[PDB]
Amino acid sequence: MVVVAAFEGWNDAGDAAGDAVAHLAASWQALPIVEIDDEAYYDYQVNRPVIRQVDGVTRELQWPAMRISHCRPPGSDRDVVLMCGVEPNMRWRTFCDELLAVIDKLNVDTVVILGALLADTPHTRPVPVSGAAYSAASARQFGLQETRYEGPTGIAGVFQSACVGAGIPAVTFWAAVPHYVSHPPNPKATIALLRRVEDVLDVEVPLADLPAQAEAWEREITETIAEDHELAEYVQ
Amino acid sequence: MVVVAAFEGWNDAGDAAGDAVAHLAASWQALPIVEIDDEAYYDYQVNRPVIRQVDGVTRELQWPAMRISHCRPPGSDRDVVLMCGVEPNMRWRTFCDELLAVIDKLNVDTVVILGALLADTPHTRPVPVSGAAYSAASARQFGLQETRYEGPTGIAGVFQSACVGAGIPAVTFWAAVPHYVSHPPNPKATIALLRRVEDVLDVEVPLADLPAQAEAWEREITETIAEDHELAEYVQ
Amino acid sequence: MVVVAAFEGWNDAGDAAGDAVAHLAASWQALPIVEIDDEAYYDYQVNRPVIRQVDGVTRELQWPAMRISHCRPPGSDRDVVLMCGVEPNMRWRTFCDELLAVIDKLNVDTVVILGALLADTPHTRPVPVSGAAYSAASARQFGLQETRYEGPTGIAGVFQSACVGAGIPAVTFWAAVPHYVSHPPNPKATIALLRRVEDVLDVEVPLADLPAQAEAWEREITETIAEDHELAEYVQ
Repeated sequence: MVVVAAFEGWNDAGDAAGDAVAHLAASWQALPIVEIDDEAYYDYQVNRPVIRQVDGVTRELQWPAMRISHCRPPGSDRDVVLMCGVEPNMRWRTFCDELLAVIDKLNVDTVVILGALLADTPHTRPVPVSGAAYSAASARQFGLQETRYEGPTGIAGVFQSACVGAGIPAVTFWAAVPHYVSHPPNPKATIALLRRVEDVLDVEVPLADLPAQAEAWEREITETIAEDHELAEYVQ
Repeated sequence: MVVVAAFEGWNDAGDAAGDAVAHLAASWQALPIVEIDDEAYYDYQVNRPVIRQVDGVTRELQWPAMRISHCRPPGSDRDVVLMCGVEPNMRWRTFCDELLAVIDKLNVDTVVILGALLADTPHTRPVPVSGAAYSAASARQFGLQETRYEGPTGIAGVFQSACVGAGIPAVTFWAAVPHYVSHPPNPKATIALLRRVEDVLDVEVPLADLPAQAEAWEREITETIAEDHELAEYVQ
Repeated sequence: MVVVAAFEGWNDAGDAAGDAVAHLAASWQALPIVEIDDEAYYDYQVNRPVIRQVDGVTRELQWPAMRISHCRPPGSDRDVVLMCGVEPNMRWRTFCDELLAVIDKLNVDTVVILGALLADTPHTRPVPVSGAAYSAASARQFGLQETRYEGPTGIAGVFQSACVGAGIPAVTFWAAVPHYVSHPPNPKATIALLRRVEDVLDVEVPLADLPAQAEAWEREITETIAEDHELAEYVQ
């Protein structure tokens, strides 16, 4: 099989990577199989659970977790295993070992981790993509890389590194979102990340209505443009 | 028996619920019995311990914990078990199971969880109270409810939900504190919460000098103004 | 043996204590022996690991931890055991028990914990030092003490207290750094802390180039006198 994973919060800005995986799961109608709920991994003041209360009674309680679901794009015999959920607060090493065990039983060939970061970049020009891979040969996609060559990492980079150590090829892509538009209905970068998924897994992914949403997005950010304009700086 | 519990920090604003339970324990002279100290539940950078040092030496070290004490209002037949302490950072599920075991041994009939939140509300008019209960028949006290009908919860709501699942009747009340006066000597809401305690447990609670403190409080907030009849805004 | 320990983050401001221990380890060429890596102690969103990536590939992954190394100052025949690393987020009690086991195997006589805090104090006058010790006689170095006589503590104070309880003499010193110059290249307080280390352990520490760096530091803060005022205020 093959994996596309994405982690919320720190490792995802504008919800680009989360939305990317969401879009795959919608398009190809993914089947839930495994959910990693363990309280060994989660600080619940940081990642609070979600309550749903109606007419004086709670009707639903939702705990932070890692959702793993399964997929088959219509033409292909690539199974695609999707992973999505919040970045745990603890026991990362064992969290990664767990995911690897899932990987092992499902006979996964390749892992692709999507993420997104805030950078100094125009919204009126393409999405910069950065990342890392399992070797210098695999960096065929990159000579250079992401905002931190040295510095703090998240679960994306760790897990990536846990795969490489485990001997599974693994690549992470990071989409650069303009810091001034941080609100998380961003489709532009989601597109960009999805295309990287095509590139690694070699199966076409239907973008559907995303371009329309991107073009509407980009126009209606240029909408708020009375004298507020560090753009020249950024554009070049 | 019967429980009144309250959790600090997120679930308590103005220290209204904490002060409510404090006031019960003072009034009825509660006897400490159980203290849940476990380091399985607490992130100590978030909830730091309190040191006491005198003349070059530490004389006391105080660890965050859950204090459980016992009570008997004088006229009353009924034991009141009080719970007070900071909201754990982790293993909520097992934390709640633990409390339930305490509940089981002590044969508790009913649980009442107090909390308080910051809202848009005048300080010159009554305290809005919201919450949830074990059945819609029991929401007699409420048609409509708390700031998040859907959204992130705290230990109050979880524990509440753990009681309901365990088959113990449980109700939570949330007092609405004006965000502009957040400093935590608030008596007004404490009163309000206490009255909800009367309503559920049906034992009168002596308020003593709380009204005096409330009226002094309310007058001395109406004292501090220029430019800022924002309160006229919340006339409505 | 004898210990000099220092903890990062909360307990070290200006990187005074960290730099102090660093300077000892450089000067006396300390030998790494033990590294406490355990994921029982660390919340990894708070203390993130450090990635190093070069030309599309990660080349290094560095996990937060407690480094313990060994030392023998040249004249002396006492071993100095150095400890340095970030303040854990959890299981402090067991973290301290662990360190104590190290202490036990190494037959440690005395522990000295260095720290630093932001205070209202001039940069043009000496470094105020505060702290606590194992007894009132031991406070010969202090009648009086730390910013928090009562209030929240860190791992420094806890560990200190764990040593005292274990029967090992232990002293903590806290250097007062001017809040307005917080940037962590401060040598002034590092000197001060180092001198306290001399005082307890009675072995001279070569300061090397530190004074030069301190006087340069102090002159080039007095250099930026465009805004700053209220000199007199702190000056007494």
